[PDB]
Amino acid sequence: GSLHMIDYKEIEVEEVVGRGAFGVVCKAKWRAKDVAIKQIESESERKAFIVELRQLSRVNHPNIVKLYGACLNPVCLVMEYAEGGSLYNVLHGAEPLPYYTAAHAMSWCLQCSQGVAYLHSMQPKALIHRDLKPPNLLLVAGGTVLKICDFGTGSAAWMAPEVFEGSNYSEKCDVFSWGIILWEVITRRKPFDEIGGPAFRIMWAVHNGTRPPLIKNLPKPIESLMTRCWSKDPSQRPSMEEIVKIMTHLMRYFPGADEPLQYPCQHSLPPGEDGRVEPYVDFAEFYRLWSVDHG
Ligand SMILES: CC(=O)N1CCC(n2cc(-c3cnc(N)c4oc(-c5cccc6nnsc56)cc34)cn2)CC1
Repeated sequence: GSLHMIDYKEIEVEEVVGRGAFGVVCKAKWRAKDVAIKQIESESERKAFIVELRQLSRVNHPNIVKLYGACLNPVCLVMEYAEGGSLYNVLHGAEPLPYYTAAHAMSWCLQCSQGVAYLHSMQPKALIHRDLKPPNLLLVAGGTVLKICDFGTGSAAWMAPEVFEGSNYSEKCDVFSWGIILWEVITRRKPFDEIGGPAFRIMWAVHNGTRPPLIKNLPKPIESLMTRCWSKDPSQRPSMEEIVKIMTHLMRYFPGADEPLQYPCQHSLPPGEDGRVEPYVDFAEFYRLWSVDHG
């Protein structure tokens, strides 16, 4: 629980790259280092911004964004620069989009659950992220390593129904989100894109039972996990610790996650029947590797 202190005058700020729950994130330089910083856009944000430092001073984990230091001259946080930027951008952003594999898809989710599991295990009190979604998931090391940010804080497509119903919630809201992200990286589709209108239309939908469509040829181990994560009832969702364990196990069947994203991709988006959709990733190699171990 300590924060390295930075003089703001020794930072050279550059173009905007993000905006989280509050503040604004920019590309910047600091001691000849490529860097991200978030600032307060308004003096009114001073208080929330201080709480986030008190949490981030305590966290420390490979799948959470490295906070280099901070400053109070004007109040600001200095982080590592995710060259890849947002997972949202990688999946859905401007062209050219990178090619990625099932192995990448699962490795990303594994890494996210590892990050959240750490948060959930925090003492004296668990940190709940509350806003898990690809815009908050940053990539480094050539698309290989995923890192969480904007935690302890257009979100409706990843929000557990008990949250937006204003009711009591817990760690399990993050598990719902994670279930949605899993679907998203396997399909490379925006959840509830075809619903649209404002967020309340998605909230009504999800509240009333609606989930993303099922995925043609999805392995059942993964399908059962994903859909347990989506349960209306939070107590029916697995814990993140369990998701980590499961996902660690499945990675046996997904080699190649260490390969950097380097191939462009011009995939079209072929709409399924309306009931089921096709995955973007290919599970053929999973089914083959699985056969060698089992039947
Ligand atoms: C491919 C492309 O168009 N690029 C390269 C990637 C660039 N990029 C870097 C970030 C980025 C880098 N380092 C960070 N630490 C970052 O954090 C965020 C970010 C985004 C949203 C909320 C949030 N909260 N805390 S950090 C945060 C973005 C970002 C976002 N885009 C944009 C231009």
